[PDB]
Amino acid sequence: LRRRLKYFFMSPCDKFRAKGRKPCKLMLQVVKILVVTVQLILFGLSNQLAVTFREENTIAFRHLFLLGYSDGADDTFAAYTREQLYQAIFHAVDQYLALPDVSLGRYAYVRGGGDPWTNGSGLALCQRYYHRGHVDPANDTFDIDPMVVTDCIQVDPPSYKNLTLKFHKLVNVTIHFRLKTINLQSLINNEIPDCYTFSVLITFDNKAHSGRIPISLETQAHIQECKHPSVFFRLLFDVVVILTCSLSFLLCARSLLRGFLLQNEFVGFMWSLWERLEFVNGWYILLVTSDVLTISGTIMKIGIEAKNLASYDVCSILLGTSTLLVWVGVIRYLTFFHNYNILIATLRVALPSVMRFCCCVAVIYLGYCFCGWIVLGPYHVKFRSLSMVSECLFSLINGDDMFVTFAAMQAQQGRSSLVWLFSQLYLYSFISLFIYMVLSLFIALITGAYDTIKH
Amino acid sequence: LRRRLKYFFMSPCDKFRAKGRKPCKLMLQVVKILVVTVQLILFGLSNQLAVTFREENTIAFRHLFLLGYSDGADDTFAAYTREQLYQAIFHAVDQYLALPDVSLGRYAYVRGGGDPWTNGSGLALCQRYYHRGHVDPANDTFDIDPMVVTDCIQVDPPSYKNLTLKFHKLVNVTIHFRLKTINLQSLINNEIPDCYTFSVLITFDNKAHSGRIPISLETQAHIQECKHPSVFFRLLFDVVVILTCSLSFLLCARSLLRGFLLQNEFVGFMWSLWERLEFVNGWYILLVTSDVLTISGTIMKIGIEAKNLASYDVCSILLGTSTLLVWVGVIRYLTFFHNYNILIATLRVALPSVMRFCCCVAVIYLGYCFCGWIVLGPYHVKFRSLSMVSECLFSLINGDDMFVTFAAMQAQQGRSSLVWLFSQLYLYSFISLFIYMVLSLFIALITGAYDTIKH
Amino acid sequence: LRRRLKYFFMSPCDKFRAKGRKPCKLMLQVVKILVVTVQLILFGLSNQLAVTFREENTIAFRHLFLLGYSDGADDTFAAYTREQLYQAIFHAVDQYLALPDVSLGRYAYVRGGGDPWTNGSGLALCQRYYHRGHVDPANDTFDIDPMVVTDCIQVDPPSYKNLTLKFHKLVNVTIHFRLKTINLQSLINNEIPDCYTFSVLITFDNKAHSGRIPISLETQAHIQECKHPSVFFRLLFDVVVILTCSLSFLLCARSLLRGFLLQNEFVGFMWSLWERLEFVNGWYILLVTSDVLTISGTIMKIGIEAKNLASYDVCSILLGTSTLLVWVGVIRYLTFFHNYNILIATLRVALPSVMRFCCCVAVIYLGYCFCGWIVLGPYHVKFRSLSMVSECLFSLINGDDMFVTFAAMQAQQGRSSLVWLFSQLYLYSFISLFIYMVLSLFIALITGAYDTIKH
Amino acid sequence: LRRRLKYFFMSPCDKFRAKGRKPCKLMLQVVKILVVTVQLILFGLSNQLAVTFREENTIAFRHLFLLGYSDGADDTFAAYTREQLYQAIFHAVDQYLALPDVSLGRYAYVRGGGDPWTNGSGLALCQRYYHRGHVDPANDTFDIDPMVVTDCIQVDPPSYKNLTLKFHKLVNVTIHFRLKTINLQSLINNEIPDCYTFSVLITFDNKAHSGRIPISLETQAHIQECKHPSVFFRLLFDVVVILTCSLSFLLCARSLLRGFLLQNEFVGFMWSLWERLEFVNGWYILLVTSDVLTISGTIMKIGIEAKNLASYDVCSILLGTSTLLVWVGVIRYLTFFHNYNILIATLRVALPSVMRFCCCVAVIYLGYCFCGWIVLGPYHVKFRSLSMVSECLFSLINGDDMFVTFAAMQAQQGRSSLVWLFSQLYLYSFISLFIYMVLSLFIALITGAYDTIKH
Ligand SMILES: CCCCCCCC(=O)OC[C@H](COP(=O)(O)O[C@@H]1[C@H](O)[C@H](OP(=O)(O)O)[C@@H](O)[C@H](OP(=O)(O)O)[C@H]1O)OC(=O)CCCCCCC
Ligand SMILES: CCCCCCCC(=O)OC[C@H](COP(=O)(O)O[C@@H]1[C@H](O)[C@H](OP(=O)(O)O)[C@@H](O)[C@H](OP(=O)(O)O)[C@H]1O)OC(=O)CCCCCCC
Ligand SMILES: CCCCCCCC(=O)OC[C@H](COP(=O)(O)O[C@@H]1[C@H](O)[C@H](OP(=O)(O)O)[C@@H](O)[C@H](OP(=O)(O)O)[C@H]1O)OC(=O)CCCCCCC
Ligand SMILES: CCCCCCCC(=O)OC[C@H](COP(=O)(O)O[C@@H]1[C@H](O)[C@H](OP(=O)(O)O)[C@@H](O)[C@H](OP(=O)(O)O)[C@H]1O)OC(=O)CCCCCCC
Ligand SMILES: CN(C)S(=O)(=O)c1ccc(S(=O)(=O)Nc2ccccc2N2CCN(c3ccc(Cl)cc3F)CC2)cc1
Repeated sequence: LRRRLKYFFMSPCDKFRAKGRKPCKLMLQVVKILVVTVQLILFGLSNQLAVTFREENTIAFRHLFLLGYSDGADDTFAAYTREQLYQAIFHAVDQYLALPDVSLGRYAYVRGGGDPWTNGSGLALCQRYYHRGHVDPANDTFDIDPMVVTDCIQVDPPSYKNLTLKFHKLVNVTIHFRLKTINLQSLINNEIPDCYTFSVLITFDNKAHSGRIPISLETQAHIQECKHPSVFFRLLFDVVVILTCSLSFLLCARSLLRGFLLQNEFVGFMWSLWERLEFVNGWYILLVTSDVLTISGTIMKIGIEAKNLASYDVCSILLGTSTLLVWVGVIRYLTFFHNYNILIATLRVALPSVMRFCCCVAVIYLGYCFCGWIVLGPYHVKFRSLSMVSECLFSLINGDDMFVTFAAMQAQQGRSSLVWLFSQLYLYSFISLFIYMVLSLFIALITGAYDTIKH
Repeated sequence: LRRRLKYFFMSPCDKFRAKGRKPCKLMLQVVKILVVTVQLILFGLSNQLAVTFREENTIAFRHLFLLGYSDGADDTFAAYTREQLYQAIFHAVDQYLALPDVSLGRYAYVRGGGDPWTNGSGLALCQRYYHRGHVDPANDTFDIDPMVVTDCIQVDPPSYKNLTLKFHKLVNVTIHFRLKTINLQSLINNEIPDCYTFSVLITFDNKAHSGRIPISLETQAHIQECKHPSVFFRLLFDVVVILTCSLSFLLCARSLLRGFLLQNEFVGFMWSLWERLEFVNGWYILLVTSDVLTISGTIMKIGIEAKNLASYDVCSILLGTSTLLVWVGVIRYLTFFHNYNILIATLRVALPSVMRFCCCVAVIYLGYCFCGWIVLGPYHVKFRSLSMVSECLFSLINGDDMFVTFAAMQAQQGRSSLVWLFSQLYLYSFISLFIYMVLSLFIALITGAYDTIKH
Repeated sequence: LRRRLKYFFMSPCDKFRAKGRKPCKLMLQVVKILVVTVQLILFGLSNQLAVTFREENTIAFRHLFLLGYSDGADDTFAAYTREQLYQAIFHAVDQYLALPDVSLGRYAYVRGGGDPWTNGSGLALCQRYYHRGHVDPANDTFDIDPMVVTDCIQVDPPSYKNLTLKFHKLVNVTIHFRLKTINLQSLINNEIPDCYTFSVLITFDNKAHSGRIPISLETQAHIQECKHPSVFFRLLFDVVVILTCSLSFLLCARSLLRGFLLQNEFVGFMWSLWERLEFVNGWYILLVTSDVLTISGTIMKIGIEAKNLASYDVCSILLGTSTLLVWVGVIRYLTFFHNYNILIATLRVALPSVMRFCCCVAVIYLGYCFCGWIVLGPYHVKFRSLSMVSECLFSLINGDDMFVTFAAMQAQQGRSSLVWLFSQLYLYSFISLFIYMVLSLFIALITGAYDTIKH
Repeated sequence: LRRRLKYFFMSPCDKFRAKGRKPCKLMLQVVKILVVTVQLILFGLSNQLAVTFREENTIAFRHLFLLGYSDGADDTFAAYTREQLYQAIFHAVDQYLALPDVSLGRYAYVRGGGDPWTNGSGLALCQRYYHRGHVDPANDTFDIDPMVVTDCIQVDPPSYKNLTLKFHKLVNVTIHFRLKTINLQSLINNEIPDCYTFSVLITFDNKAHSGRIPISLETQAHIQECKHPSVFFRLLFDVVVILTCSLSFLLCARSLLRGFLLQNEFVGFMWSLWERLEFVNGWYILLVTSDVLTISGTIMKIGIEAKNLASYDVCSILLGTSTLLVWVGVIRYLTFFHNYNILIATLRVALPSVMRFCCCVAVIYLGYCFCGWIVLGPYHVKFRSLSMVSECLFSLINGDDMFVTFAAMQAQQGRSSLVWLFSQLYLYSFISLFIYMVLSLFIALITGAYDTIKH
């Protein structure tokens, strides 16, 4: 039994010396790295084509339909007078009606198909306002029924000019229409072009009732297969990836089964559920997970190429994660050699103390996150949302973008002085505490762990 | 006595094992974290509504009243010819008179009400100039009485076109008016809209007499309750927060009282005002302070919701600080376990040596601050004020925004070469000294303190 | 033999004390630093003149030929309507025909000379489209022969106005022409001006068929000697550099030969190919390589000055690399003194363990590179290409540009939420792993190596 | 003798306990910090007034005289057609002639006074071109006499329209004129306004002959006292600063004299010029230097206030440096206490090894500086000059602005691929070597020095 256990933990070279066993798993891992990386790049070609089509069409829509739009102005684009708002609305509708004559793209109109369009209608121009809206700031009074009433005008593709906006109780104005186009660039990748439908929404938003009405354009893209097109290998490579990952999965499962059997034998021969886990190869769990992800991504990729699916983002995430895991998994064979295994050995020693330290640090970090989000968020562009606040604080801990964070508040030093002073205290205390105390101790834990495994 | 003292310092689990005492304080602390954080977010909704209303109205005013204004131009917006200045002034007044017909907001005029407005006047257009102002650069001479004379023209809401500016002795021109509006967006938060009065000040500033007259617009917002409005739970949650914090305050006060009594007994039984303080729980002082802040903020929040107060900024600071303290205070229960208490133990060991080190470092830091502020401030955008200089130097110590700091001075290398050379020496010496000597020693102090408490 | 070996490893001062040997190599090294640095600066003058001529002419071409072009707009410059595209094309051609009357430069036309120009033609205006291009998005159908057909119109320098673009199957439009000019600024450097031919390509690119057609201008510069010009020391300095480097090369080769002979004698007297290499001076290998590079660069520089060559970039790389190596090589004489040799001794001790550590780290780094490039590249401006991804990740490891990297993805939080969440996980995991674990261990290896050689 | 030597090195408290000596120097140092800092701020008021006047007038000149100028465009402002250049030149001259009617400032003309103006002339419009300039790129030939000929047109203040530019051999065009104005804002500081003369130079630069002619405006300001002006304490405070610094200088000189006498006695009683220097107080040398600088700056400040001098920059440098030294000098009294003297003790121990390390590091740093400056400077905005290259490399060592440095070269990846690859190698090697090897060893030296003096 001792000999078999000693053999179980031997390295591939040692196992070869003992039983002449071929290192099939190692060769499979190298081949997997190569083929999985190549597959990811090949998929990236199609993924890029789709993303580019959507984005470029959206930019073209912004230039075509938004009066006086220019690049980079999305965040500030707004109307400020009644005349400006009417001109923007009418320009959008007129450009919609003129699209076949002016656009560099080839678009087809879509009619009907449910709300907000009536049958035969291509464009819906809707204004939403309060049901009852008497507003008299001169007498400091108002009488409001806040139920929202929607009034829509339908425009057929080639009356809307009589639109009368109820400015004082207006909630918003929207323009809805759909356009069909063909992603011809796919021909460059030897793929059949797909048929895209873009749902275009233009919003003139008055929810703040502040005298400033921001204007935005958004699109939703739906991909469908075209009807019997005509155009005057990846399947085999995907099959090869499937077979390599399947063989790897089978071999790793066999190894895990043998490990479980040996663990059972060792426990039985002992005349704690921590020494048993020493028979479990975590690297093989990782390899099995990566094989599962790779095969799922490859099947999804085949489905997309066959035009049964269009979930490019999910497929890209699956294949990218599997590629990273495949590259990482080859470290399993460096664990047998001390000089090459510093990172993993240090991680194993350090992880418990690091997690215990994080227990204390996380409550402080979260307290700062919530305080900053709510107090500074209305005044500071970097504190708008909780995820943004976490990004800002994490970057500050690493010394990044610090003066700019201070300078964003300098405008409030004259306007809201108390908030400015609080922001000073908040930023100085956070940076000092986390860079000089917390991070130093974190690094000290890691380097001490390394010191214990140095020799 | 020994048994009672040993019981006093036992952990919640140990106290339970001894006397079966329930950990009421710990459960209260967890509940407090939850409810205080939720209350802060709920308050943030109303706070954001108010701040957004003010800011958006101000941006709309800039676009409405400043001729040729565009976003991002606030710092450089200026006039350079007499014709430009007259056109800007007249455009502001004309837009004020046209506001009801052109604006997307609904505004009401305000008349009279003291200086600078006469009774019945809505807009005051004032020019301020020297009492006597003979200026003859051709003969290198002047005769000035610098007493400022103000001349104002009053405009009623729906003669100012005859304004004649005394350019050569002009100090500034101001336009003052007030507008009333209603913050309707509060309806989305199930709140009754408030009535806002915006005091608008437009300044054409000639104090430098340099041929460039910067133009700015500023607003002051005053919030009042509207007169008998009509619109076709937070109070209970605030009450719950009050009760949780009150119970926590009472329990912590009881613990502090028992600690004081035990300290008195121990001192008396000894047949220095440093060993006595070992009977004082600093965490309970922190909890009492946080309870006081939370209750004050909650009362202020209730007052604001009832429309008796409008101090959003103070309330936000109170509630945010209390939220951070509540999150931090739960660390008290990790102090009983060495593996989880590294940060606090290191802080306690390190603080004295760190403060002594700061004694020496602070004088150097302040010397650099003053020197940079006065010598480089007129030439360097990052050295304009003392607080800005401290922000710049602190960021430099952390390696942030360094090349940009150097590059701001590169323009003076041809204009003011001596100042450029001095700035080179200043920046290089500061960065070298503080990053490589001071900060290294600071971190060494902290990690040495950690080394002493490692085991 | 022992005495000779002991003498071989003596320092220059010790060798002087032993045999009175003059330190010729050291003086040569100092002289080399001086002359090589001066030569590099003198070459930089001519290199700058050439680069400036090319760049400034290209900017002028962009302003002359691109309708409505402004600085900084290169990345977004595009057409969005048929009318815009036609106007841009015709403006480019009209400006080409008007160049002699409007341009501040003096340009000569080039005719014929092969494709795409016919004989006598100066400008070629070509449109490229699909051979068969029926596109019917209304019926979700198409019939395409993707073979590209090119149709070109030839314009002689002082019919193209009848150009009819096949928009629905258009691949791109190009404008090709060549202009000849003379780089007169070389007179300021006492050089004879060269004759430049600029090949100008203007591309209106429709390969995405997205309704947005980006417009770009690119130039290729060909330098030739002018025909018998008339204009109403560096050769000697280059000769001096050649002689200094040649003498240094000869002395270093002699030293290497003596070292090889001594190694042979020592091995023979021993009644492993690692102890023998201790007789090889790596510094002398470096010096020989630097001499070779310096001489090659100097010969190339002489050829360029004589106008036999025009390879400014290659010459600059040769001379710059040789200058860096010459400056570095003087450290050879600090190796004899422990206090001055910390860097080299630490490097020698640390290199093996560092390379072994890199073996493990590189696979993780590459996995992250590929995953980020393919998954995030279509959405993130910093992940467009593999080299850019490596630049971004390497900068992140050093704490640089981190918040901006996070913020680039914040736009997708509403559009592509799954990709945004993946980007969050990717960035947080990469930064945490590499800054806090990998880099800490790397630095620990280096400082431990230094600890071993401290005394 | 032993007792006297022991007393010599005593601390102020010990000297008080020994002989009851009053700590006059310490009180003087505190008073000096206060008064010198206040004096620096008071001077900063006047310094800011002067700098602001110059800068604002220059910006106004740019807006008045440069056709189509806007803020931030200085680096790219240029002409590209003959018509543009003529319009810019004529606009500048026309605005000069119209200045009294259009400008918001009050300016007086200056006539004559030597070259380039003739007597009675206010504006000089000069074109500079080659003496002989035949340029024929069509035949690849030229005939040039590069002697520069200047032709000037004189304009009196209220023929230049017939200007004919020799475009093909034009070197540049300049416009020179002077304007007199009065810095009235000084009244706000209770100072008499000065009389400024601005020398304005407008350059249309064609030295590159590239078809792009950059346009710039520069000013030189000369300050003079006005002739018998009329306007309808700092001298005493400056006197107080002088007296405090003089008393401090005298006391420090007395201390240095006593130290020298004691050193002589100790050496004589010994029946090396390193033990003798232990009798020299370096802090007192620093204090004497700071007193000298403070007094010089105060005398210069008095001269400027009296209007005998106008050297604001030199005075500001003197006073700022003296302020920093005064703040630093109070550390002398913390040297007597080990806990407060960590920084100085560590510096004293570390300096020799640090300087020896710098000997080796500096040659590598300089090699990189020269190589980068010459090879990358023409392509990279951050490598234009040697000082800029040093700024960039120093910032990179601290991890600052790294991705931007990489990204500046990404444009050459298609244009000049070899230079791009070299830049990749250069940047990666520099950053790796200096951040991970050099800086780590530097910090290790400093922290080891601290370790030696820890106890
Ligand atoms: C008796 C059990 C059931 C039958 C098992 C039959 C054999 C089978 O399945 O794989 C054997 C090897 C496995 O290849 P591989 O997994 O690389 O090899 C095993 C591992 O090295 C394992 O160590 P760890 O990796 O550390 O767990 C070791 O304990 C095993 O020795 P042991 O056998 O003495 O226990 C090896 O057989 O693979 C081939 O030799 C070709 C694979 C197919 C190639 C197809 C090409 C078209
Ligand atoms: C005799 C003194 C006056 C009368 C005191 C009567 C009791 C009273 O007030 O609180 C008792 C506990 C306190 O709860 P809590 O404060 O969590 O518990 C105490 C702490 O654990 C304290 O340790 P530190 O936290 O380290 O200071 C410990 O010394 C005390 O033991 P001791 O008693 O032997 O000294 C505990 O009683 O709380 C409840 O059991 C429910 C509270 C109300 C819940 C209302 C629900 C609606
Ligand atoms: C017998 C072998 C063949 C004949 C060799 C004849 C001599 C010859 O070539 O160079 C001698 C020195 C070399 O100058 P240099 O190379 O500086 O000097 C040698 C090195 O110091 C070497 O040590 P490393 O540098 O550590 O390898 C050392 O072992 C040699 O001693 P050794 O001789 O006992 O072995 C030295 O001669 O150079 C001149 O003295 C002037 C050079 C020309 C100046 C021209 C001015 C216009
Ligand atoms: C016999 C030598 C010539 C005559 C010297 C006469 C005395 C004179 O000049 O200063 C004495 C002190 C000096 O003040 P101060 O310099 O602060 O005091 C000296 C220092 O503490 C010195 O130590 P270090 O600072 O470490 O070098 C110490 O050795 C001297 O002791 P010693 O005398 O036993 O050597 C002290 O006298 O200053 C005043 O007591 C008022 C100053 C004027 C205030 C004016 C107010 C309007
Ligand atoms: C940046 N690192 C510390 S570095 O990468 O290790 C390094 C890089 C370059 C050089 S240098 O010698 O070429 N010169 C140099 C060039 C450009 C800017 C600064 C310098 N030095 C100025 C002197 N400074 C110094 C001296 C004594 C002490 Cl007590 C403390 C100090 F900080 C060290 C920096 C050395 C190290």
